[PDB]
Amino acid sequence: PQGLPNNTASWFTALTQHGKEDLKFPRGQGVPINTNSSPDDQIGYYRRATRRIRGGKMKDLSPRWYFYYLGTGPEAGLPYGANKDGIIWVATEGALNTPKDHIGTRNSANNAAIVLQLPQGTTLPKGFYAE
Repeated sequence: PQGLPNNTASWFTALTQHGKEDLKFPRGQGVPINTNSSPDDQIGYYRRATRRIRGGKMKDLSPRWYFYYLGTGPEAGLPYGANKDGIIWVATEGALNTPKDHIGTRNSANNAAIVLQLPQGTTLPKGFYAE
């Protein structure tokens, strides 16, 4: 079996925002589970992406937050903690403040995104689901 391609460069599926609350995590939480990574790699950001369709004006759909490792993706040039709307920062204890060159971005045409999982007990804002 093969699913439809996800043309985003994030290595993980998005966290869909079903309510009015933006995505945010308490300090030390939010980094997606990746068994092929070390404690040093557990740092990055989520970026809000929005699909837009016409209805007759151009309305938007439920916002989706995609995780990118530190120093990679659409905000590769932003240092950790940099303020920008739609960008929220996450880091597990013990992570290094260095760009994750070795992990990088996903090639959407040949690699499937990993289902975003978070450790049990992770606090999520209202309208978000770990599923």
